[PDB]
Amino acid sequence: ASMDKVFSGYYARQKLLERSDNPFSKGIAYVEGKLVLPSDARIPLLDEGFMHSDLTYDVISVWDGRFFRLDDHLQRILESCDKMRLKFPLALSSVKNILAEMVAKSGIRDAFVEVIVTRGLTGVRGSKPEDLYNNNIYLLVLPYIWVMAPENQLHGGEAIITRTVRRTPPGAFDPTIKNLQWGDLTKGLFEAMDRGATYPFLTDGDTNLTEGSGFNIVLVKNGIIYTPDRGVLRGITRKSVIDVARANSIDIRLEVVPVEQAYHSDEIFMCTTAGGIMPITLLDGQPVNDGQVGPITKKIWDGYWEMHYNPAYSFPVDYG
Amino acid sequence: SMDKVFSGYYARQKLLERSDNPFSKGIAYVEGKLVLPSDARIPLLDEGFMHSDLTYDVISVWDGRFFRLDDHLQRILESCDKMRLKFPLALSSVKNILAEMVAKSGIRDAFVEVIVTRGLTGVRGSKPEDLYNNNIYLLVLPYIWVMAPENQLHGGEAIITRTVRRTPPGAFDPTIKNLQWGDLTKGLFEAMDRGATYPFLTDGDTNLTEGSGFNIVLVKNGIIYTPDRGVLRGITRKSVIDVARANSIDIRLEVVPVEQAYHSDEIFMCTTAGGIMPITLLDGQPVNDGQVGPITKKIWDGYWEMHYNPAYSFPVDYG
Ligand SMILES: *Cc1c(COP(=O)(O)O)cnc(C)c1O
Ligand SMILES: [Cl-]
Ligand SMILES: [Cl-]
Ligand SMILES: [Cl-]
Ligand SMILES: [K+]
Ligand SMILES: [K+]
Ligand SMILES: [K+]
Ligand SMILES: [K+]
Ligand code: NA
Ligand code: NA
Repeated sequence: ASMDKVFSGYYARQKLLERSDNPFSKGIAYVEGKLVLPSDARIPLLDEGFMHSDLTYDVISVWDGRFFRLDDHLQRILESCDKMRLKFPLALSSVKNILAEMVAKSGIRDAFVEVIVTRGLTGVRGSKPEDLYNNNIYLLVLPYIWVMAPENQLHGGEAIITRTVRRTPPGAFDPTIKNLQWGDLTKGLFEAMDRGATYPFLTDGDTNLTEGSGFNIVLVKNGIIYTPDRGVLRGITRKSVIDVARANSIDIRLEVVPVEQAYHSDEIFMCTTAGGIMPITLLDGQPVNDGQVGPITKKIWDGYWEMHYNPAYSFPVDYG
Repeated sequence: SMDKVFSGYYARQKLLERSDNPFSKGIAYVEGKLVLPSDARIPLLDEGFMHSDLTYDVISVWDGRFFRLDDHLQRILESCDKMRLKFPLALSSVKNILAEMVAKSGIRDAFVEVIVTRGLTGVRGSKPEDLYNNNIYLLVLPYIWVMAPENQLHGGEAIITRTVRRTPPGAFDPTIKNLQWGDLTKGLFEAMDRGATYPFLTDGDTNLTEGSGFNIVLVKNGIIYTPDRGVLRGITRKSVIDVARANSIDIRLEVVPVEQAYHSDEIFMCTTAGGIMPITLLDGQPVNDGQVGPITKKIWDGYWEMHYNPAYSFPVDYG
């Protein structure tokens, strides 16, 4: 649907949420079998998710009371756990039920839902593999988080190609495993600050684009969509962009994307669960094309938000 | 001598193991309170967890003496500056608290960890001025060994990793000591899979870097070699350089090709959590004659001697 329809609905739902006297309207967490306010939630100091960031995670959205692509996200964090040699510690059916219960209890209709699986209390260094499967899980539901605020999506945002940092390469850490080892991405955020921009686009140092601080990067040139095929998370928002492109008969190329190409793009946008489809209209301080949000970006934008109401991709939470 | 130094540790350990003090198992300092490390808790929303947005350092106490504490605290300050963190206590205060914790525990041989995190406000969408309410956690445990003492007589088994390479400096500055161990942890598993213990990571560009919590040192034709870049500037490594200089042994901090590991006369690792740790098997083959070598032994001896030298150590008052 259109930006104005999507956002006006969000604003109405928010304003209602903000008037709520339910303390869980600010979020809810599940830690050691108990529901607690996120500010009160605590984890063991000795959890290896803290002591060596030895964890994977995933993030799902709820929009207008509808979970979006929950099955796809759960499959992804099962794959991440397998790649990490972590045993996912709950039945999938159990996690699905608990997450829906959390969202319902909060009353939050537009939510950010985070699932974290850590190595647990026994570190890898000095352990037998069979002693490394008592793994911990933490669940968190918050009001929907925007990597680009609604008001900013109308006009687009300001990016830089980073020059003080490059993406951690796959031979150091497999970027298809969604992880919280953000040392490169965090530095990119600071570089953007220092350079008067907001969004860092990290290279691989070998002249190609990868991803940013919590989003994939998409270029549009001569009617074709391009996005990096390696060095990045296989985003489910990106997956959804591919679906919308198919529905619209727009060619999309998953391939190596040289940095040079960003400087001649007709359109650029970022994509992620925490915000959706986020246009970029300034790059390294200069306009991207004419400086306007472009027509293919808008088609993708509208189709992406329509998927949030499509029963093939979403289901409603029962708030009771 | 591996006899004198270890035998003392074993006696001190045996005494500690019979202690009735609850803190003989360790002690932590969290939000101004002393608690057992198993009971210690951190906020879920701390960015040290939520984005591993932190630095840390580790200091030892050996035989009741802090080793090179001031060097470690200087390093932590440098790591905080590089990370844009504001170290949240006076150095005098942290020194006093750490000594108080060690004394309260009764532990004579200790692993002491200091962690500084970004705190509760994440970097994205934040003004820099709002990112300086940074958190600190302190932890004292019984001394941890990356190579157990009895194993140091024999040496350990290393591999040059082939499924992982070290995070490059352009992705994260390895001179900032950090807990983003994704490469190092995978190296530990690779070593497991290959029937070894210690992973030596490359840079992918044919040179050695460091391993999973230690620096790498080669010895060839009487000269010591260790990587200059891509690694933490270890304080154990610093101490190796001091001992080499005291013994008139040539030590070169330079790029060290992987190839050279396959021809070394001796190899050892170095770290606070274990000291000087010989490697006598590499990729399943003996290093030289498969014996702990003479230069390694001289470095080991000198390293432990420094723990009693007032220039490098001071005694904790256990009251
Ligand atoms: C989560 C994330 C993305 C986007 O993933 P989605 O599956 O679209 O939410 C992109 N890059 C990085 C580094 C991420 O952590
Ligand atoms: Cl998930
Ligand atoms: Cl620190
Ligand atoms: Cl320190
Ligand atoms: K997982
Ligand atoms: K698994
Ligand atoms: K620090
Ligand atoms: K600082
Ligand atoms: Na991520
Ligand atoms: Na480290």
